[PDB]
Amino acid sequence: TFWKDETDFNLALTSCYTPLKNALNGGYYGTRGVMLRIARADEVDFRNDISDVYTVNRFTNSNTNSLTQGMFYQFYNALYRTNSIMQKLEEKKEQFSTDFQNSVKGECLFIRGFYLFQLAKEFKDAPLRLTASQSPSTFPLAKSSQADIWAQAKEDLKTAASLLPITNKIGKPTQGAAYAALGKIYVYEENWQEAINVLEPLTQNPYTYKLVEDFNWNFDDTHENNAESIFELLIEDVWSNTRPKEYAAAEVGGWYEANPTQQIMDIFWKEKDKDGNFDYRARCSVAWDYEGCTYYQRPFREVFAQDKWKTYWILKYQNWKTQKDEPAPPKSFINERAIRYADVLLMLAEAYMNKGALDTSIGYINQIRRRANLNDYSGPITKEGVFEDLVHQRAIEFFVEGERFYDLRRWGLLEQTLKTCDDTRYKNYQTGKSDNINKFNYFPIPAKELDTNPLCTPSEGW
Ligand SMILES: [Ca+2]
Ligand SMILES: [Ca+2]
Ligand SMILES: [Ca+2]
Ligand SMILES: [Ca+2]
Ligand SMILES: [Cl-]
Ligand SMILES: [Cl-]
Ligand SMILES: [Cl-]
Ligand SMILES: [Cl-]
Ligand SMILES: [Cl-]
Ligand SMILES: [Cl-]
Ligand SMILES: [Cl-]
Repeated sequence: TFWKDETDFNLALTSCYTPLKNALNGGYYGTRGVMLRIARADEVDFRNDISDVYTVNRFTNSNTNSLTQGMFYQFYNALYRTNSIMQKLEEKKEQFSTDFQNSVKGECLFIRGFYLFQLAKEFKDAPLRLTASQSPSTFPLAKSSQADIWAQAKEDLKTAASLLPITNKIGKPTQGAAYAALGKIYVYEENWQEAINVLEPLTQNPYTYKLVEDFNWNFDDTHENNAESIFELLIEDVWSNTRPKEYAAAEVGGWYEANPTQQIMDIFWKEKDKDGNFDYRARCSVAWDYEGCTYYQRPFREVFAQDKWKTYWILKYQNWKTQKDEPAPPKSFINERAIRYADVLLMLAEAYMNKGALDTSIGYINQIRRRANLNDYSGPITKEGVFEDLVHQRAIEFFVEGERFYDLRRWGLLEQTLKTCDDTRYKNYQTGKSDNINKFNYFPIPAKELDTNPLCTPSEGW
């Protein structure tokens, strides 16, 4: 049996990240999870191949969607694992040094808090399981509110931050990762003072976080664990199906599953850089018909026939400059950067703007602008001005990193942003409007859960 020594507990901990890596069943950072995360904003249109993603993209999904179901249950698999470790550690604490106990608890609570965050971010109100039975329990359990789930997540992440080291092996959390995750929960709750409290210190000694000079190093193989990295996942490192082939054009052997919308391209192109060129972030994120655009190591206009010169293609997290194709199986893996320092800077910008330190906020925005070789912020020194560029910089900075939908949602900008993006998607989205909510703002509790758990009420609007 297991649980015998420090090595066994360390192996258990590593296994708690596996549900984030799951490819086909809704693991959060696996290919299908990524699709669900990017599908609902104005970033991309999906083709109608992977039906459960297409319905999500189009706002026609139901509470039987197998992929959103899978996402739900992956979260609970991970919770079961983290709860089990906590229980086993308590049971066996007498054989472990207090230092080892602290290391395990710190990591385990980081992991539990991160998953709890995502659970209530995606499903709003949901059953809150903080104990693990011998088997994952199918006993009935009424939902907890988003606030209560996030309360647990904050408690976990506070304790984690206090116990974790300033540096760690790649894929293992640091105190900075715990603080940054905690800060994000404060941002989502509009607790601006506490966001500032936990995030501002991350910009100072003894931390070493910095924006990398080359934005693209955040999304490559060779600069994994770079100086901007806060927490990264090694997806291939796991009680074949990877991201880049999905988004590459048929012309280079891919499955062309999604393309950037006109609206998102308009956002990328709006403001040119100090030298008059397109924002380097846009040039790292999408391929389109501009002079010198390359795609899989050929000129754009040579890869694509003339009738396709007006199309748009995703580059972020693709092998678009290291390779000429996307073979299957993949030759290498590009870690998912779950948290990076740009996130801390833009979260501070947002917190300071909302609290009323506009100059401070602008300073943080300008760090982001300067890395991208843009002029500094030139909008009015007002909350509304600074908010307009916050939104704009986040859209460009975190394209297809799974932020845009949740951002638009929490800001109350989603409805108007979909309105300008596509008439039919907007029409479908508006069918979800009832009372003062929209049912499409969160994935519904799956039909399977409502059937198996009679104390669970359906999601509002569903
Ligand atoms: Ca199905
Ligand atoms: Ca520490
Ligand atoms: Ca790698
Ligand atoms: Ca439009
Ligand atoms: Cl449709
Ligand atoms: Cl569906
Ligand atoms: Cl390492
Ligand atoms: Cl490393
Ligand atoms: Cl506040
Ligand atoms: Cl296109
Ligand atoms: Cl909205």
